[PDB]
Amino acid sequence: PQITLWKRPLVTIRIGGQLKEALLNTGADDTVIEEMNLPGKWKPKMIGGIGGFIKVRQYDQIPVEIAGHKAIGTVLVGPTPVNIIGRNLLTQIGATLNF
Amino acid sequence: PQITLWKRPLVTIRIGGQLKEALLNTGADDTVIEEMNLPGKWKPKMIGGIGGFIKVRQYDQIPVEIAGHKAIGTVLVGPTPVNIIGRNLLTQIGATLNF
Ligand SMILES: CC[C@H](C)[C@@H]1NC(=O)[C@@H](NC(=O)[C@@H]2Cc3ccc(cc3)OCCCCC(=O)N[C@@H](C(C)C)C(=O)N2)Cc2ccc(cc2)OCCCNC1=O
Repeated sequence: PQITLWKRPLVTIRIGGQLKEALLNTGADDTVIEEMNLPGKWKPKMIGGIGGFIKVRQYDQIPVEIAGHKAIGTVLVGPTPVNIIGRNLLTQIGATLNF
Repeated sequence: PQITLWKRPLVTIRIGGQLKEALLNTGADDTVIEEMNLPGKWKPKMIGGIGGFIKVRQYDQIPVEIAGHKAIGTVLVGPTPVNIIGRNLLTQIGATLNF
């Protein structure tokens, strides 16, 4: 599909058995999802945004379906006002920027 | 052009007559450029993201050429980690997400 940018490019994703709304984010190296009691082993990580760094839990090889497209990779969990799908998963669904 | 996402989608822009590298960020409502001098009057504003808020200088109706495409809109100037082209200007150059 094609998504314009008049508004935030929010789409439905499925992770850990739950459906959530997430932002297709070309400005994010990583995928960060709002605090979720996700099971599995994790490693601590710090990621930086416009205002500074925040602590997140890094989970590997997590299946994540994006608008019906299956992906699997690293998902970071932490306090974020919006669920973010980063380039690590956007590449998996063959997403591009076009103009 | 069609840009894949294995790497950060950085492109060269010209703003205020100067060249800079900036990130095409579909996850940003606004455009934020590193501290620099820009013609005209600016208004103090605050913008947020991961890590919290930062103080910026809001300049309106600023011409920005993004990899050959023209845009004229709001540019926030402040201590951002990287130069960011947000949806306000991405829409102007006709950029869309495709997958
Ligand atoms: C998940 C973030 C990701 C790890 C990070 N990218 C951003 O934070 C990028 N910003 C974003 O992804 C956020 C996403 C977001 C969207 C809506 C949000 C919060 C966060 O709701 C509240 C704020 C709404 C206003 C907004 O759109 N803020 C933008 C900002 C650039 C204007 C923002 O921070 N977008 C910008 C950036 C910052 C630092 C960068 C590279 C790029 O280099 C540091 C190392 C790599 N970091 C990243 O890739």
